[PDB]
Amino acid sequence: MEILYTGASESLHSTILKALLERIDLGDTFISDNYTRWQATERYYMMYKIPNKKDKAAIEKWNKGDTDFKSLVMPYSYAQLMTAHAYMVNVFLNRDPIFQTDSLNGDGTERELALESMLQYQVKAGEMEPSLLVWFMDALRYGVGVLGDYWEEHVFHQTVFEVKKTRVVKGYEGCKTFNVMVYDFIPDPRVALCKYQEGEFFGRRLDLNVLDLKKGAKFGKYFNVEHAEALVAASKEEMYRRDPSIGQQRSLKDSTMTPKGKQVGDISCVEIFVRLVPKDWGLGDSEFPEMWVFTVADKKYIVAAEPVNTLDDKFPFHILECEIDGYMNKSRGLLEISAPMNDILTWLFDSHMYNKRQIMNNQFIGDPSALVVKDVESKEPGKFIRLRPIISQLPVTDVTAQNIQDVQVVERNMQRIVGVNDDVAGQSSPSSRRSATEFRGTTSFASSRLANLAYFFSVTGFRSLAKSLIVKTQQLYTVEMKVKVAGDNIKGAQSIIVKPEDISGQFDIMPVDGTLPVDRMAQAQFWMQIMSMVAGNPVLGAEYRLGDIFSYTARLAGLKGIDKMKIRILDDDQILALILA
Amino acid sequence: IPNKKDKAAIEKWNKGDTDFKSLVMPYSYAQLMTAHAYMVNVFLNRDPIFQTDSLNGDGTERELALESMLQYQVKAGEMEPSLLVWFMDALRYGVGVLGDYWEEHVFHQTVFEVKKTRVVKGYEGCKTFNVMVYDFIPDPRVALCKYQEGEFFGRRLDLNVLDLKKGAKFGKYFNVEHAEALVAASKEEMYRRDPSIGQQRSLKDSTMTPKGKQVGDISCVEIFVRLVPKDWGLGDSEFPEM
Amino acid sequence: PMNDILTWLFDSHMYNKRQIMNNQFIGDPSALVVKDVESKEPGKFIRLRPIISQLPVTDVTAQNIQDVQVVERNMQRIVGVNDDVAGQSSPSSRRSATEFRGTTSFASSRLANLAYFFSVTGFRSLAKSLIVKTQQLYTVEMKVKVAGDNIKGAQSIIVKPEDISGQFDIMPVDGTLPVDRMAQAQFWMQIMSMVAGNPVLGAEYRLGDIFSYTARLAGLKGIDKMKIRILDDDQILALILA
Amino acid sequence: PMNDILTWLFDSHMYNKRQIMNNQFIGDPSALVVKDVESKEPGKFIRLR
Repeated sequence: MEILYTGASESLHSTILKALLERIDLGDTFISDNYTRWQATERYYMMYKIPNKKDKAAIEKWNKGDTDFKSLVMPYSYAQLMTAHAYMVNVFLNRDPIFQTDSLNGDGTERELALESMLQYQVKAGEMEPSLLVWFMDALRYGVGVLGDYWEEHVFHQTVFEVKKTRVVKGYEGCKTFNVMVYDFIPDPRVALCKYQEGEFFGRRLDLNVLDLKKGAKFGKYFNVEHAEALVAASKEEMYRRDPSIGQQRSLKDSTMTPKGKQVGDISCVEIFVRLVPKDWGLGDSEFPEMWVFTVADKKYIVAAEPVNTLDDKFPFHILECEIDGYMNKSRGLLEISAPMNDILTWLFDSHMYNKRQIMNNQFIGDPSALVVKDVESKEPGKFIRLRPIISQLPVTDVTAQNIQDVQVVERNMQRIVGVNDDVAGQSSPSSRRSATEFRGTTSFASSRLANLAYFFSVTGFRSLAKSLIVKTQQLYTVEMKVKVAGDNIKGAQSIIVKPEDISGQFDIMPVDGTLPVDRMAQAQFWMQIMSMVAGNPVLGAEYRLGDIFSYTARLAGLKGIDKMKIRILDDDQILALILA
Repeated sequence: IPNKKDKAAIEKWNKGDTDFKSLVMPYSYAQLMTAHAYMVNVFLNRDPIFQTDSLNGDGTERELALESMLQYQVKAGEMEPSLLVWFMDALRYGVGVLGDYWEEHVFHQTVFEVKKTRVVKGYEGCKTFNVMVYDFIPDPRVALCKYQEGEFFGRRLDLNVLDLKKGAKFGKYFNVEHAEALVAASKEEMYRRDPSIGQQRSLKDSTMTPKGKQVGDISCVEIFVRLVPKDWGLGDSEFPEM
Repeated sequence: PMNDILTWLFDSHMYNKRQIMNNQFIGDPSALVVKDVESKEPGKFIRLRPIISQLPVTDVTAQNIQDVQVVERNMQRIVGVNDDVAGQSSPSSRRSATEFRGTTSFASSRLANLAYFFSVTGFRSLAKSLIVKTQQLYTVEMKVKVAGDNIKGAQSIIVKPEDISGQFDIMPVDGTLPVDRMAQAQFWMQIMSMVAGNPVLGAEYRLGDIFSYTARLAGLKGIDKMKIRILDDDQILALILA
Repeated sequence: PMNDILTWLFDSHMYNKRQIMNNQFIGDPSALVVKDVESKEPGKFIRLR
């Protein structure tokens, strides 16, 4: 539907605008509540310390060529954040499938490969893993990770310039994920963040280039641009302090006068997904809840509003939390937990340098009445100063030389609170089994919380990303394009055609994480033994065909060419035709 | 609780100098989480969760089908986050509570080709909802060790007016009419000053919705009782009923 | 309480250290040239004889480490997470007289007993509720979907109405006593291998169904379709004869 | 009974450590400058012997 701004107090436009601004105002309360805490997290990451009084002079000494102390903070706490993130990367990101699946009934077993090939291509060509890296990191730094996905259809125009001709490139189509800032997303206050799905509305901020908006105007997904294009103005309110230069804000030195035309810049916008009853909202006739995606430009205009056609009811958004309480809480990140103990870690060191600063110097005590003076002030291999030994040496002792023992115990206590390398005895000898022999790899052990935390991440959000990814890639792709990308892996039609209700129900397939890895090498070996003994006792060879088994095993092992090595070598469009009915 | 010297320490920290802040040893806090990690590794870290065996052998053939059904249902029902919230509660409060129910998810959607509306079958399967420890109502007479032998079990919950009224057409709700206007209720036992931020929301903020309706939630209580219909008056029988 | 003793002990230590440990001097300023003492340079000669003295400071609470160790050991005694009263001895576990994962990551840590207790009290109840609900409320029209092809025949899926209530021919098991079907597949495989010889054994049983059942049990779940016939889908509902 | 001996001893030990162990000083305040003793800094010179 289309809504057109006109001045009327009563317009679908004015009423929808007022209601959506009321929703956004309610949502911003939760973000405003949590601002400061999150901000502090940043300061610790950067280990920013307020300079001391003694510090300025010291900096000056250096300029003049002299050496002195500068205040620092112990990075011991900073070490666990990054080591824990390195551990997380290995579990999920740096492995081959990255996203991998399994089927229960086995109807799915057939479709399993094609679907993994599609996911592999899509994740590899969508530049998803940089977004992923941030997601894991953000969650760890602050305590909440946010990631959202959307469908991308990239088409652009180009000139060959032979006789001044313009060509259209199809471009890339596939799911793309955009990482969300931790101060722009708007949750629903009433529901705890964890059960975000249940709530009425999820919002986030974004800015749209006027060039992109004009390009999308012809696409039919935008309207009221003819009047909204004149804004080219907005304001940003919540900014963190240490990380960016104030120059990050260019004082809105944005927009660059186009020759022979306007200027090109950006307009602030807010996305909101809502569940609604069209009648009440006035959009349509029906008495049942539905989900629609309105888009609000700044606080005055609406540019796009359309229904939702994807089958899954869930919002296309994914949240991770570090804490495991699971009820309403304020999530706590590792840095905030270790901050007090890090304070003790920093002090002590500091006190120790400062007392060593003030006390430790070689000096003498003596009465200058008797010594010759000129001579004491000289360095040579041997001199005889005159008169008896009146000079004395200063006895100086450092009381705080014992601080090492305190440093060790406080570091051990920080290990106790955070758990990165806490000692649990190393008797974790058995890998165990998941009972199928084809479902285990890289066992390790609990590693205390490190593994357990992982499990938490997997169930809470990674699965969601996948369920969303699999349902979207199984729904929106068309067979005319499904024959592409997934080539030569469609041995039969049953591996592609999916019933419209089947994908909604999620019946014959399910995604699995790398926490329980799937090792198809031993599966290939077991299949190979099965075929080897099926060769004998020709009743077994009468019940099954062998060539298809061999081809399936070869493809599963990763060869992916055997099908191409047959005498016949059928492929290409033959495959689209191959769909029977 | 902060010490008297802690105020001066925090003030000097605002000035930037270094001093002490009072803490507490997390040694006790360590065993809780390590024990929960062990619990997860034993129970919830393996995919099967539930395994099945038979004695007759008639159920031996049913074994594979039944385990496949349980595996699909537990994997698609998002049960394991509820399990994590469960074991932890037991180890935190000493009592863990978890309840299950049957879910039939159906929803409406618009294709918007010629303004058509389609109905999606959705997902059907068991789902478990975790219960907070100050909201569930047991039966005083019977100990929690054999709670199942008790008489009644209760717990609190809130229902969205959008959900309720929708379910009104489902036939499982009535008297929705007089009930709907109330959108205001109280919370008797909020927890520690520490976790929740005072009130995350000051009052039960419902959003004004134009054209003469209101969206929000209404407090509700669920109760399971065993009763004699002839005594209670609902019906004709002498034997107890659930 | 044991955690609290820890907090006092540590705290007293830091607090006493804060108050006293500092490098300071004692001396009579009548004789020393003041300007000189303040300055810091590699070599200085303050003037006159050594009147200055160093403060002797000793920390009495430097011995608190021994007390901290014993109180942590006592907390291990009370909670039992890594208590060594359990001691060291070889696992040697043959809990079940058959192929049921004998041996453990840990034979008993006294953590295990607790687990086992959680299993018996709540996890078996949850499994029973899940199995009875999923065996009752599902309809055959939908039971044919979800698990497909593992339903070899109607003997596998239909269940008498009273049979599910009585819980006769099936029972759930926990992962405390895991079930390892890999060795079961191997033992079945040996059984079939020797059944091949002595053709009376092959006269008493059929071999193809045994091979299919072993392959499905091993987790392949695709042999039903590898076969030449490849029957599936609706055929399965039809494959009923009430 | 043996548990009773196990409990005592510990208790006696904390209680005597409660009463005795604190860092304190002995001195005559007639000669010291007073204001100075009551301060913490990297280096100070209190006056007198």
